Amino acid sequence: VRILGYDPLASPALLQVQIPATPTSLETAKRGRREAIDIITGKDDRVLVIVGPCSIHDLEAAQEYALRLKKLSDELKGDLSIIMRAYLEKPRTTVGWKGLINDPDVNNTFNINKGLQSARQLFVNLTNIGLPIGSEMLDTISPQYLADLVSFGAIGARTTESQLHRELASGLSFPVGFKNGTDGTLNVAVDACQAAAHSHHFMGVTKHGVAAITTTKGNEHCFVILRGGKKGTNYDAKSVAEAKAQLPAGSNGLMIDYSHGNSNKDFRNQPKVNDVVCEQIANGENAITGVMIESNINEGNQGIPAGLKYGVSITDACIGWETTEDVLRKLAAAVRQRREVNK
Amino acid sequence: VRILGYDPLASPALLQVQIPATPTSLETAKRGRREAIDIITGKDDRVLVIVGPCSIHDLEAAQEYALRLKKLSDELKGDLSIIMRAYLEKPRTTVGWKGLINDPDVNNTFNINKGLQSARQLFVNLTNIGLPIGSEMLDTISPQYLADLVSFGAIGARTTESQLHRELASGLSFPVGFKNGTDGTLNVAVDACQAAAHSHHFMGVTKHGVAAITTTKGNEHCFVILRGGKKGTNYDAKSVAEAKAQLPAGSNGLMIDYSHGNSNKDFRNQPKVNDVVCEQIANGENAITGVMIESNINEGNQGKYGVSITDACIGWETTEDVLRKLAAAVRQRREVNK
Ligand SMILES: [Co+2]
Ligand SMILES: [Co+2]
Repeated sequence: VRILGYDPLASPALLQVQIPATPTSLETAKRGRREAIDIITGKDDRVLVIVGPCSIHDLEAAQEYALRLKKLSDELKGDLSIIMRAYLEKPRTTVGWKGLINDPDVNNTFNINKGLQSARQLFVNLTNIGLPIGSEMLDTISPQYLADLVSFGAIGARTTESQLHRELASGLSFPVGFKNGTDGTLNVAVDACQAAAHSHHFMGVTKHGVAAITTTKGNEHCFVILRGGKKGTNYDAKSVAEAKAQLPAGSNGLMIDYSHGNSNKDFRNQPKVNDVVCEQIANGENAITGVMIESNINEGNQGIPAGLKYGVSITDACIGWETTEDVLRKLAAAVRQRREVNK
Repeated sequence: VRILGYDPLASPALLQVQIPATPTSLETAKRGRREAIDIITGKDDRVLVIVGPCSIHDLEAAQEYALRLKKLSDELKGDLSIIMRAYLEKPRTTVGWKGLINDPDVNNTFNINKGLQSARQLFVNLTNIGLPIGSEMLDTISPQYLADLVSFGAIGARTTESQLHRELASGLSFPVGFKNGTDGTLNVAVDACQAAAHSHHFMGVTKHGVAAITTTKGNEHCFVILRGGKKGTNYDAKSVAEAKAQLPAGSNGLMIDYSHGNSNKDFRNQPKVNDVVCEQIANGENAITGVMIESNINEGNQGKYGVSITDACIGWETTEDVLRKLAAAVRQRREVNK
């Protein structure tokens, strides 16, 4: 009675054959995962950086943003391990555009088959230039379509407490960042990381598009992402120390989100969070092993009226490209100074 | 590299044929929905009560509890519409027993096919005696197995913020209560009711067990459940006034959970919460239209028959006293409203 209808869906295995990953795409995803692992588990002293748009609505602009980011990654690879944000799924406050899978046409036609094709084509195009990607793992079905492409998964502030997303994370073959909750408190992420580290058994969709009982192995590469919230921002040295005091033995290093609840409603604050983070890093802070940045070709955002401006987010406001380059070069400087401190 | 394997799963349609609902089961589930709807939308001045075990681990014990509750429910029906907590799925802080469906043998062997069979035979056995049942809709696939037997579903405090659960709610055939968040504020529940009231498009599993694109109609029978949290309890008149101030036009009445956050880690606080909620109702508070109670045959919990293996519950005799007091308050609110 509250189901209007059911529309047929291509299976993951079918889409995978229709839109094959190239050798370079696969190698790139596996390398992004290796690097990310070595960073969050303390083998490598670079910083892991998840940077790029709040969301992708335009494959072409995303390809342009990706070329510029790959060129900067090649320059800064001694110091930073860069993964593009290629976020396909957007959790809303109430209602609103959910991303490129859900409504690729951004006009309320909900052509999900075309979204999945667009998403997977997008993921092959990005990783095919040797730039690893990451996305929020919001949907528990869509990762079957995409995950051979993905080097980093986030669980959002609004789904960190959810048992289903913890279950999902325990069966993903790549590192997973759990956001702290929207109230700004870290306990729920730390609990999520503990839960996701265990084996889970749950009903899930397989590559053939049918439900089966899944057993996961447990994901030892989950870590906490600090992204502020109601109680205040949490990127400063005191908030970090407070976070370090509640991590259990076995913990991975922390990531700091410059945007969202750490930006205080203003994308112009991302560079000021960077200054504070860099000062911690440059001074010896080893527990901060990653950062996340909402960056686009151009700054700010816009409403949805294809009468959209090029390279401008239609979800959260982003810093523009030239500011991103400043931010990243500053962070790379900071990473270098930390090595001096560590000797 | 992180999937240990897949085991075959009976489809929803198959289990519905193997464990068919009786005509009484079906009619009972329908009636429970009608009654819950009339109360939360203000058409009926009785209070809707979701009461029973924190979780079901024992079918026979649950039946015995259900027979007692059905008899109390007959006594008090002029004043309360009662739905049994038949909770199959338990969200954990980190890890631990997830309920009857996930691990019916409660010993880490996870026979989900037997858990779904036990769950469905349970839901049939309870509704077949004319008692409606409610459960937390934690798993988004599960409901395909059991929906047709359910009169109330809960989205729990740890999932009210989750877009997948708002989507799920938006396509459920029955009223849904969203708990406030574990920090104790209700904004996220208010946001969820707004979200679930809209039509959604999303990948879902159908009755023949394959993934398809679902379009829902949107669920206008969603309401907030007050269940306390880190910021404090929220069952008192100030909390209720603050809650009513937050509600949009077109809102349904509020439900107050006596337990979880509102019990401050002590199941013996449920009867005190009851007295506070009773005072408000008796004195004319018309926005409180629901309550939720964790109740079992015997009180407490454990890590022993008729005793919860999850959260601590009040026992059957206390349960009687609580609901008869609630019924009286409903009567007094009627007088106030004349
Ligand atoms: Co954003
Ligand atoms: Co409970």
